[PDB]
Amino acid sequence: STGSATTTPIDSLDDAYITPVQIGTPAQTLNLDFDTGSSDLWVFSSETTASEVDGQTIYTPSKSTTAKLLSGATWSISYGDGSSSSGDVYTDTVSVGGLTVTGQAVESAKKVSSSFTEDSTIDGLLGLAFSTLNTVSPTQQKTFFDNAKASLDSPVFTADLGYHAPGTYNFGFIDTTAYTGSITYTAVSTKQGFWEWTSTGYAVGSGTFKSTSIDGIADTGTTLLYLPATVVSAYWAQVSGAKSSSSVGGYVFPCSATLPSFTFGVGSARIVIPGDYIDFGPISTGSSSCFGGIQSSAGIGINIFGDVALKAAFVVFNGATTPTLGFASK
Repeated sequence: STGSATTTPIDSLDDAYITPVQIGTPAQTLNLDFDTGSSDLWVFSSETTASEVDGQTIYTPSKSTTAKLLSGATWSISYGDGSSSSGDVYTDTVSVGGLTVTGQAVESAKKVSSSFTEDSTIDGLLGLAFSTLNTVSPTQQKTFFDNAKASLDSPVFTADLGYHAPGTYNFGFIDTTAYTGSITYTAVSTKQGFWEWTSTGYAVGSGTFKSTSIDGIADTGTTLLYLPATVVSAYWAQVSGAKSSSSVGGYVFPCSATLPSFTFGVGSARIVIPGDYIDFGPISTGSSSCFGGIQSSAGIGINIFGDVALKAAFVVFNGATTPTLGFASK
């Protein structure tokens, strides 16, 4: 089998992407944030504290003839941005772009933190990291991809995120019309539960390529590109007036700037992030100070190849017995 679904930016900055997901019978369609950096499929629901729901579409398990309470199971997750959610668990039928999994754990939120409430466009998350990170207790549950894998034509999914435009998540096949040149594959460590890999270096604008190993995670659920402070300083030093602002919480730059591109290495191959992808707009409405899309990972504890990086590529998440990651230009 295969599936193919369009993923759409939630706003004009590409802060996140939502993908429609069918849950239950009859289908209840929710727009979920596909997150290769976590491993829980959780949704706003009829069980969510009413004051914490503000415009989201909710899953109502009592209206699904295929929903079953997973007795005794609870979940609770905290994300890198300090947000969190928790609740109980149902199993139900879940379909993405025509690909159907029966008995998928659907984690129903009883509580969500303010950042989730405040974002009306995201109805929950669909985790696509390794199932070892799944938070369901006392019986850990599998991701949608893990459950679908054996049925797929090939044990892969691909992320093709757009810049200020829709893109595509495919399951079970590689669309050879969706990228240019060849796909370069690179080794993955699953030891931390992430799609963790090592970039071979970087360049800033038209500058020379610096060969250096940068361990990090491919994370569709993180907006920005988080890299070591040395790398980030080298980038922003090429933008007149750019500075790190402790008050704002990262590098800012004059909105009048033209940003240089940023290149990262995948083996001997190179992915170029155009300068415009690195502009996240005014820090506050009407400001002439703009927020940068490349930020320091210092104090995160890990480098994160988030959407800024991934949307410059066609990315293969190869879930074969030994997982790997592939990157192509597009």
